Amino acid sequence: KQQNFCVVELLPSDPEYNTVASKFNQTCSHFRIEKIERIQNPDLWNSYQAKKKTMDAKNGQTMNEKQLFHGTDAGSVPHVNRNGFNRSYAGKNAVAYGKGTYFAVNANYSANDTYSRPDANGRKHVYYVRVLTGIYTHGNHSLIVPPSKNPQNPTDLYDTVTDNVHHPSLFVAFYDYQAYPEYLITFRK
Ligand SMILES: Cc1ccc2c(=O)[nH]c(CSc3ncccn3)nc2c1C
Repeated sequence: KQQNFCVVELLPSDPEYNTVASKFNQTCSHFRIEKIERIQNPDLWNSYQAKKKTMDAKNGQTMNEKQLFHGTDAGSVPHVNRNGFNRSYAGKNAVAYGKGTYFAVNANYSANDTYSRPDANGRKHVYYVRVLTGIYTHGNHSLIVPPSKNPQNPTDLYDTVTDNVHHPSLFVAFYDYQAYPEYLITFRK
């Protein structure tokens, strides 16, 4: 499957725009939003929804999905809109909590120039992503996949890892189709 996509601009009058902007402005109200775009990728959406169905059927009462932030440079925007946050993604970091893609609870973390690098025109880019966090544990630098939940069953693993299990600020996703880049926020200092 090709995973062809379309990019649709949201009007400030749309209730979806106010929902996205309000969440972004909880920690980044000092920045100015230029535009919010919706990413429409049917094959990526279908593979994401299939993984969500499998996760919902095994985790009981757990609310398996969260909406998190991810800053990236302008050059990565066409790669993310097509493939999401896969193995070939340039922003795959091997840092403190494992080798995978990092997502922030608060936009201010993603709004750092190291993550959302300003382009030639001074525009910064942060995605508002649907992430299947599921059941998570504390991460470590050696991880390339999540740890096993039970030492007796090394087959059943955690869904993601975090920096702090009871008060998280970050999540690390290790698999393809575990995150959908629904909205793209373009803003400046
Ligand atoms: C802890 C954390 C929290 C948020 C982000 C984030 O929002 N982004 C990235 C990498 S984004 C990228 N990396 C390289 C080239 C182009 N884009 N790391 C992050 C990290 C390491």
